[PDB]
Amino acid sequence: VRPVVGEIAANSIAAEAQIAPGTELKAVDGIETPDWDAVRLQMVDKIGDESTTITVAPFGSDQRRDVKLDLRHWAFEPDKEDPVSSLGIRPR
Ligand code: NI
Repeated sequence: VRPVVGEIAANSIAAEAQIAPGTELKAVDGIETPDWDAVRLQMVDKIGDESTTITVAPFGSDQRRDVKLDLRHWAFEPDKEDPVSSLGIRPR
């Protein structure tokens, strides 16, 4: 169930934030995200914002990292597109 990254598009907003395949997204701006729909819901709420901070769990790591996404070049159409894709992420 948990939101675990499978691939990361080169040069994407996630690639620049150093998010790596097999990383799990634990929170978006301190709001826990137990699944991908919860990630999607939080990201939609960042429309218009310059940045958001994600807390991630690298693969098989116990360490948790806060990573800042730069959203100043971000656009997606919320009726037609998956926000998770628009960040460079392919779910596992
Ligand atoms: Ni805002």
